Amino acid sequence: SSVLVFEISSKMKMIEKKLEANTVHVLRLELDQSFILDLTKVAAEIVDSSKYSKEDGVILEVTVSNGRDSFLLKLPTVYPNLKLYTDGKLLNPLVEQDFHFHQNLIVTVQSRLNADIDYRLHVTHLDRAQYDFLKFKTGQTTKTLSNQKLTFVKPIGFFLNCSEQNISQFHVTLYSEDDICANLITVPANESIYDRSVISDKTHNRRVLSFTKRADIFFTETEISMFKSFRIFVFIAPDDSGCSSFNEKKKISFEFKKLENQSYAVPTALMMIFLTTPCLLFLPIVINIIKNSSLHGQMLQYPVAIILPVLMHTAIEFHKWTTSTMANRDEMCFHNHACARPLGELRAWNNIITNIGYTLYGAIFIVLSICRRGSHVFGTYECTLLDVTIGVFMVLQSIASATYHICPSDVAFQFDTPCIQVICGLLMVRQWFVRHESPSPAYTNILLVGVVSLNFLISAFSKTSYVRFIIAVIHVIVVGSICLAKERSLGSEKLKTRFFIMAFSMGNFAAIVMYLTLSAFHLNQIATYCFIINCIMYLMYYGCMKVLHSERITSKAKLCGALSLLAWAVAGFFFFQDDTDWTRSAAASRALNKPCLLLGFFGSHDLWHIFGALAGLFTFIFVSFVDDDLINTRKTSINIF
Amino acid sequence: SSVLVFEISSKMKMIEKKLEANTVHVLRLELDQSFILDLTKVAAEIVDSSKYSKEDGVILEVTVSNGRDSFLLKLPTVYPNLKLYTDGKLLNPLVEQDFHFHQNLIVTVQSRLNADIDYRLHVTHLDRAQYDFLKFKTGQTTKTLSNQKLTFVKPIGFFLNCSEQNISQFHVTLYSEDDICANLITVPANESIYDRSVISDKTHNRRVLSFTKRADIFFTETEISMFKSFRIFVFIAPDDSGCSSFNEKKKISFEFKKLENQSYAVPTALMMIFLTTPCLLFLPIVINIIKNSSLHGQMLQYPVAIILPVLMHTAIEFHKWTTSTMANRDEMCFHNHACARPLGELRAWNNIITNIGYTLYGAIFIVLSICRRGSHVFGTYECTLLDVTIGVFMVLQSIASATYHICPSDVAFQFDTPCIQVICGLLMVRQWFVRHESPSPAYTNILLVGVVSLNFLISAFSKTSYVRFIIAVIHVIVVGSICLAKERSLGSEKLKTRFFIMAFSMGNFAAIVMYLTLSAFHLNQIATYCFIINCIMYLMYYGCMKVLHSERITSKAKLCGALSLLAWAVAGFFFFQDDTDWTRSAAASRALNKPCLLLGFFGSHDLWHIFGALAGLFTFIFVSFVDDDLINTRKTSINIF
Ligand SMILES: CCCCCCCC/C=C\CCCCCCCC(=O)O[C@@H](COC(=O)CCCCCCCCCCCCCCC)COP(=O)([O-])OCC[N+](C)(C)C
Ligand SMILES: CCCCCCCC/C=C\CCCCCCCC(=O)O[C@@H](COC(=O)CCCCCCCCCCCCCCC)COP(=O)([O-])OCC[N+](C)(C)C
Ligand SMILES: CC(C)CCC[C@@H](C)[C@H]1CC[C@H]2[C@@H]3CC=C4C[C@@H](O)CC[C@]4(C)[C@H]3CC[C@]12C
Ligand SMILES: CC(C)CCC[C@@H](C)[C@H]1CC[C@H]2[C@@H]3CC=C4C[C@@H](O)CC[C@]4(C)[C@H]3CC[C@]12C
Ligand SMILES: CC(C)CCC[C@@H](C)[C@H]1CC[C@H]2[C@@H]3CC=C4C[C@@H](O)CC[C@]4(C)[C@H]3CC[C@]12C
Ligand SMILES: CC(C)CCC[C@@H](C)[C@H]1CC[C@H]2[C@@H]3CC=C4C[C@@H](O)CC[C@]4(C)[C@H]3CC[C@]12C
Ligand SMILES: CC(C)CCC[C@@H](C)[C@H]1CC[C@H]2[C@@H]3CC=C4C[C@@H](O)CC[C@]4(C)[C@H]3CC[C@]12C
Ligand SMILES: CC(C)CCC[C@@H](C)[C@H]1CC[C@H]2[C@@H]3CC=C4C[C@@H](O)CC[C@]4(C)[C@H]3CC[C@]12C
Ligand SMILES: CC(C)CCC[C@@H](C)[C@H]1CC[C@H]2[C@@H]3CC=C4C[C@@H](O)CC[C@]4(C)[C@H]3CC[C@]12C
Ligand SMILES: CC(C)CCC[C@@H](C)[C@H]1CC[C@H]2[C@@H]3CC=C4C[C@@H](O)CC[C@]4(C)[C@H]3CC[C@]12C
Ligand SMILES: [Zn+2]
Ligand SMILES: [Zn+2]
Repeated sequence: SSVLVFEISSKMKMIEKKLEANTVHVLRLELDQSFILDLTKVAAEIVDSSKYSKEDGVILEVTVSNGRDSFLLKLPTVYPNLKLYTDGKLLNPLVEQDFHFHQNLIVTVQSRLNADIDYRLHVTHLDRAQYDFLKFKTGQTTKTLSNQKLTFVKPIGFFLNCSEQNISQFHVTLYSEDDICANLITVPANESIYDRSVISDKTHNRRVLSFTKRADIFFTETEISMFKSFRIFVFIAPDDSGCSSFNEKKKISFEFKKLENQSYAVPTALMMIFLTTPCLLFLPIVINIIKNSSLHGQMLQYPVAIILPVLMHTAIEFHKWTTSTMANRDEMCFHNHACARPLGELRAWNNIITNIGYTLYGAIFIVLSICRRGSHVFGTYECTLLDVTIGVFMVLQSIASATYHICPSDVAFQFDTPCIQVICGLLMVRQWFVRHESPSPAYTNILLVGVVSLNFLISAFSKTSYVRFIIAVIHVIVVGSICLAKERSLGSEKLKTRFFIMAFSMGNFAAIVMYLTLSAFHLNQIATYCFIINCIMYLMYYGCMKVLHSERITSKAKLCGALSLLAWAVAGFFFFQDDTDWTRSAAASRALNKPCLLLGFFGSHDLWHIFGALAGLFTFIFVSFVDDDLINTRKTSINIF
Repeated sequence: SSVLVFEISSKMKMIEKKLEANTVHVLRLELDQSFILDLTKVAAEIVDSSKYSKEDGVILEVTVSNGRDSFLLKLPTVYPNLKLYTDGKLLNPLVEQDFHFHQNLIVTVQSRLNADIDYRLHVTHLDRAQYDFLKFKTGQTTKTLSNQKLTFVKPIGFFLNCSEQNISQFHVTLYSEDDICANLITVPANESIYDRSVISDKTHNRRVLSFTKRADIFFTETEISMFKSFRIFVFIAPDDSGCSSFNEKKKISFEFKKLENQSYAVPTALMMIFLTTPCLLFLPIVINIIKNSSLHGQMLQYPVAIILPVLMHTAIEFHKWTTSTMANRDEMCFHNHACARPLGELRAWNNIITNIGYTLYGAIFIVLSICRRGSHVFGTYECTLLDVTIGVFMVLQSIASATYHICPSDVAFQFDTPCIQVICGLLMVRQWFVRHESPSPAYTNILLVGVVSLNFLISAFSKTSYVRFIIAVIHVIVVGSICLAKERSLGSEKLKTRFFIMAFSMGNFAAIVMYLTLSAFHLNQIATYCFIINCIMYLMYYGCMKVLHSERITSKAKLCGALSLLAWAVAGFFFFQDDTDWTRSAAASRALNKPCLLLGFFGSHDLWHIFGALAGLFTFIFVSFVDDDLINTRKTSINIF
C-alpha cells in the first residue's frame, strides 16, 4: 500500500486529501489537445498549519510535471519575515508538437513526518489571452493591456517569440496605481525561473525587478540575437523586501513596443543650433583681437593630475558596464524611463548627448585663452593658464556627466556635478587674484581635493540622519575661513571688508537654514547649489565694487552678466526637478515617471545640462570682459579689492 | 494503465526499463533505520541517445525524493561544449529524528515523446566515512584525508556542524596532483545546491570554486555565527570552463583546520625591530643638526591632488569588499593561501601589516625634511618640498599596497606598485635639478599622470598578444625624450652628455630586449623594474660625475649608496617571485602553492614589501647626504651636471 494512485478529472480545481503516515500520493490528470498553450499553476496548502509550528524544515513535498516541464514545492516556504504554508509554481505549457496519443500531468505528495497530514491542491489555469498576447499585426508596433488583475493565487505570464514576430528591439512598461510590491521576472524561453541548469552556472540571464508603480525592461538587439525567445512573469511579492498580511488585488497596465534604430537628427540639430548661436559673443571681441594681432616651463609644472579623478572614474564605470550581462543591466541601472531615448545598448541617449555643450564651450575656452595671450604696466593681470583650467574642467564635466548617465547607480563617487563646483571655485579664484597677480592653478589642487572629499563624505553618510549637520559644519568652517582670508588680505577698511563679510555670512546662513529645515533639497544637490550661489554672490560683489570705486562696466559686460544670471536661474530651476535618492528602495527609485518636456527628447535633466553649460559660458565671458575699462589704466593706479 | 508502480529492492544498484509512450513509471524503495546519514546519489541514463539527436529540449524527466529532500533530473543536460545523456544529483540523507514507521524513496519517470524510451537508473551510496568525517576529538585541531577518489559517478560530500563541534573559525584546503577540473561547492545546511529557496532570492550564500591543484575556503566567525552548519561537495566538472571526454579518476587530499584568533606578536615585533634599526642612520646627522639649530604661499600651491588616485581607489575597494557576501569573498579574491595568515575577516594579514615600513619611513621623511629646513650662496639648492612629496608617496604606497592585499582581483587599476615608480621618478627629478634650482613638485603631476596612464594601458591590453610591443614603444619614446632633454640642458660637451646618452640607451635597450623575449618577466613587473633600473642608473651617473669632477663622496654617503644597491637587489630578487597573471583561468590562479619562508609568517611578497621600503629609505638618505662635501662651496663655483 504505501504508493496510492488517484485519477483526477479535468474539471477539478480543488482537491482535499489526507496523507496517512509514511504514505505517498500519486495523482494523474490526463491532458488532451485542449491543453496546448495552457499555462497552468499548481499550488499546495497544508491544512491546519498551527499543528506544525514546532517542526523545523520541510513538512510537505510536492512534485508537479506535465512531461515537458516540472518543479518542486517544499512547504512551508520561508521568507525573511514570514512563513507560508500555501505556495504554488507555474508549469510551462505543452505545445502543438506534443500532439490516440495523450500527455499526463503528475502530482506526487510526500512527507517525512510520522503523522497524518491534511492538504489541499489547487489547479488553476491562467488567462490564455494574456499568454500569446504578444503577436503583432502588420503595421502594428505597440500593444496595450489595461487593468489586469494580479493576485498571489493568479500570476500573469507572457510568451515572446522575437524570431517569429520579426522583432529586433523590444520595450516593456508596466503601470500601477497602488503601492503593492510585485516582481517582474524575465528568462530566455529555454531557461527555468526556479532551477539552475547545471550546478556550475554563474550565468546571469534572469531579470528580477521589484516594483510598485512602474517597471521597465529593454530587450536590446544583442540580447534578442543571443536568445530569440523569452518568458515574462509578474508575481505578487509575499514580502515587501525590495519595496519597503496579503489578499491584495493589484491592477497593472502593460505597454509593449517594437523599436527600431533611430537617429534623433531633428533634436540633435536643434540642440546644436541653440548651443552655437551664444558663441557669437566671442566673435566681435576675442577673435577679432587675435585677427588684429618658457612654454615648457609652464607645460611641465601645470597641474595635470587634476584630470585623474574623472578619467579613473570613467574607466571604472566602463569596466563595470562592459562586464555586466544583459539581464543585470536592467536590474542595476536606474533611469527616468519616461524620458529615456535609447541608442544601441545605451538606455538614455538624450542624457548623454545633451552634455556636448560643455565639450564645445571648454575647447573654445582653451583655444581662445591660448590665442588671446599677449603689456606688463597697463591693465589687470592676465589669466591665460587658469582660463585654460576652466575650459579643461568644462570638458571634464562633459565626460563625467556622460559617463554617469550610462548606468546611474549607488556607487562610492556620484560624479554628476562636482566639476561644476570646481568651475565656480575657479571663477571665484580668478576674481579674487586678478588685481594682485596672475592667478595660479594650484588653488585648483586645493579646490579639487576639497570638492572630491565632500562628495565622498556626503555619499558615505547619506543613509544616516545627521549628514546635513556635517555638511552645515563644513559649510560654516569654509565660509568663515574665506571671510577671515578676505579680512587679512584687504584689512578692516570699513566699506570694503565689513559689508563683504556680512553679506556672505547672511547668504550662506540663509542657505544653511534652508537645506537643514526644508527637506525639498536633496543630498545630491546641496553642494552644487552652495557653490553656484557663492560664485554668483562673489561676482556681484566684484561688480558692485567696480561701480562704487567709480569705474565703468561696459554695456557688453552688463549684457553678459544679465545673461549669466538668467541662465543660472533657469539651470537651477531645471536642476531642482532631479529627484534622485539612493536611500529609498529600488521599487521607489523605479517609480519615477516624468515625461520629456520638448520634442519627446528633452526632459528637465537634459535642459539642466544645456543651460548649465550656457551659464558657464556666459559667466566666463563676463569675467573676461568686465575689466576691459581698465586696459589703459596703469597697474599701480588700479584699485585693489 | 498510464501510471505503473514498481517496488525496488535495497540491493539494487542498476535498473533497466522501457518507458512506453505516454506512460509514467513510479519506483519505490523502502528505507529502514539503516539509511540514517546515508548520502545517496541517483543518476539517470538514456539508452541509445543517438536516436534522439534531432529532438530539442528535455527528452526525459526524473524526480527523486526521500521525503526530506528532493531534486529533478532533466535529460539531456546541456553544457556550453557538450550534451550529457547521463546525469545524477545528491539527496540529503535522512536523520535519526526521522525514525513500524518507515520512510520512502520515490523515483518518477516521465517523457513528452510519443515513442518508447529505454533508460537506466543508478542508485549509488557515498562513503559514509567521508560524510560525518568532520568530528574533532579533544585537543584535536587538524584532520587529514589523503588520496580520495573523485569520479563523475561518485562525488564527495561532507557535513559540518559548527555548533555541535564547538567551531568558531574553520579552514579547508584541497590538494591534487593532476590537472582534472573539479568544483568545490559549499552551502548552509538548510540551503539547496540545486534550487532557489523562493523566486526572489538574490542571496549569494553558495560557493562554487573551480580548481585543478588547490582550493581554499575560510569560514570566518561572522559566517559561522550566521549559519552554524554547512555542506561541502566536490564534483568532477563535465566542462573545463573555469579551468581551460571523461572517465577520469581524480585524487584529492583534504586538510581541515579549526582556527582561533591569533595575535602574531613575535613576527610583528621582529619586523618592527628589523625596520627600526636602519633609522639610526638619521640620528647622527639630520636630527643632530635640528638639535643644534610664506608657508601659506606654498601650502595652497602645493599639489595635493596627487593623493586622489590612491584615496579614491581605496574607497572603491573598501566599498567592493564591504558589500560582498561571505560566499563571494572566497570566489572573487585570489591570495597565495600557502602563505596567508588571517586576522578577523582579512585572509592575508601578513601581506597587509608588512607595508608598515613604507608608512614609518614616509612620515620620517616628511618630519625630517620640514625640520631640517633652514644659506642662499653656499651649497647645493635645498629640496624641502620635493622630499616631503617623496615621503607622502611612501605613505601612499603603504596605503595602496595594504588596500590591494584585502582582495587581489582583476580590476581596472592594479595599484600594488605604481607609487614606487613615482618615488623613483621623483628621486631622478631631485638629482636632475638640485644643482640648478630648488626642484619643483609639479614634475610630480606629469610623472603621476604618466605612471597611472601606463598602468591602465597595461591592464586594458593584457589579454592581447602585442601589449609588450606597446610597452616597448612607450619605453623607447620616454628614454629618447629624456636623452634629448639632457642634451639640450647640458649641451654636447663630449665627456658628460655623450656617455650619459650611450649608457642610458644601452641599459634601456637591454631591458627592452629582455622583457620582449624572455617570458619570465610578468606584465605586472615590467614597469616597476624599468623605473627602479633607471633610477639606479641615474644615481650611479650622478655619483660618477661627482667623482670625475674631482669632488669627494663622504664615507657615509658611500655606505648609504652601497646599502641602497644591496637593498634594491634583494627587493628585486623577492619581487621576481610574484607570479601573478590575470590572463589564466581561476583554477590556475588558485593553484599557487608557495609557503612562508620565515617564522610561518613571512613569504616572498612580505619580504619584497620590507626590503623595498628599506631600499627607498637608503636611497633617500644617500641623495640627502651625497652633496654634503659642497656645503661650503659657493653656488657660482658648483659644477653643473
Ligand atoms: C573634508 C570634507 C570636505 C572639506 C572641504 C569642503 C569644501 C571644498 C571647497 C573648497 C576648498 C577650498 C576653499 C578655500 C579654503 C580657504 C582658502 C583661503 O581662504 O585662502 C585663499 C583665499 O582665496 C579664496 O578664497 C579664493 C576663492 C576660493 C573659492 C573656493 C571655495 C568656494 C566656496 C564654496 C561655498 C561653501 C562650500 C559649500 C559647502 C556645502 C588665499 O588667501 P590669501 O590670504 O588671499 O592668499 C595669500 C596671498 N596674499 C596674502 C598675498 C594675498
Ligand atoms: C600614455 C601611456 C603612458 C605614457 C607615459 C609612460 C611613462 C611615464 C613616466 C614618466 C613621465 C614623465 C617622464 C619625463 C618626460 C620628459 C621630460 C623631460 O625630458 O624634461 C625634463 C627632464 O627632466 C627629467 O628627465 C627629470 C627626471 C624624470 C624621470 C621620470 C621618468 C623616469 C624614466 C622611466 C623609465 C622608462 C619608463 C618605463 C616604461 C616601461 C625637463 O627638461 P629640462 O629641459 O631640463 O627642463 C627645462 C628647464 N631648463 C631648460 C632651464 C633646464
Ligand atoms: C560635430 C559636433 C556637432 C558634435 C558631434 C555630433 C555628431 C557628429 C554625432 C552626434 C550624433 C551622432 C549620430 C547618432 C546616431 C547615429 C545613427 C546610427 O547609425 C549610429 C551613428 C550615428 C550616425 C551618429 C553619427 C555621429 C553623430 C551625428
Ligand atoms: C553648428 C550648428 C549651426 C550646426 C551643426 C551641424 C550639426 C547639427 C550636424 C552636423 C553633422 C550632422 C549629422 C550627420 C549625420 C547624421 C546621421 C544620419 O543618419 C542622420 C543625420 C545625422 C544624425 C546628422 C545630424 C545633424 C548633425 C549632427
Ligand atoms: C553675477 C554676475 C555674472 C553678474 C553681475 C551683474 C552686475 C552688472 C550687476 C549685479 C548687481 C548690480 C548692482 C546692484 C545694485 C546696485 C545699487 C545701485 O547703486 C545701482 C547700481 C548697483 C551697484 C548695481 C550695478 C550693476 C550690478 C553690479
Ligand atoms: C541664480 C540661481 C542659481 C540662484 C537662485 C536660484 C533660484 C532661481 C531657484 C532655486 C530654488 C528654486 C525654486 C525651488 C522650489 C520652487 C517651488 C516649486 O514651485 C518649484 C519651482 C520653485 C519656485 C523654484 C524656482 C527657482 C528657484 C527659486
Ligand atoms: C606603533 C607601530 C609599531 C605600528 C602599530 C602596530 C601596533 C600598534 C598594531 C599592529 C598589530 C596590532 C594588533 C594585531 C592583532 C591584535 C589582536 C586582536 O585582539 C585585534 C587587535 C590587536 C590587539 C592589534 C592591536 C594593535 C597592533 C598591536
Ligand atoms: C620600535 C621597535 C624597536 C619596537 C616597537 C614595539 C612594537 C614591536 C610593539 C609595540 C606595541 C606592541 C603590541 C601591543 C599589543 C599587542 C596585542 C597583544 O594581544 C599581543 C601583543 C601585541 C600584538 C604587541 C606586539 C608588539 C608591539 C606592536
Ligand atoms: C645607486 C646609488 C644609490 C649608489 C651610488 C654608489 C656610488 C658611491 C658608486 C657607484 C658607481 C661607483 C663608480 C663605479 C666605477 C668607478 C670607476 C673607477 O674610477 C673607480 C671609481 C668609480 C667612478 C666608482 C665610484 C663610486 C661609485 C660612483
Ligand atoms: C638593483 C636591482 C633592482 C637591479 C638588478 C636586479 C637583479 C639583482 C635581479 C633582477 C632579476 C633577478 C634574477 C631573475 C631570475 C633569476 C633566475 C632564477 O634562479 C631566480 C633568481 C634569478 C637569478 C634572479 C636574481 C636577481 C636578479 C638578477
Ligand atoms: Zn546629469
Ligand atoms: Zn604587495
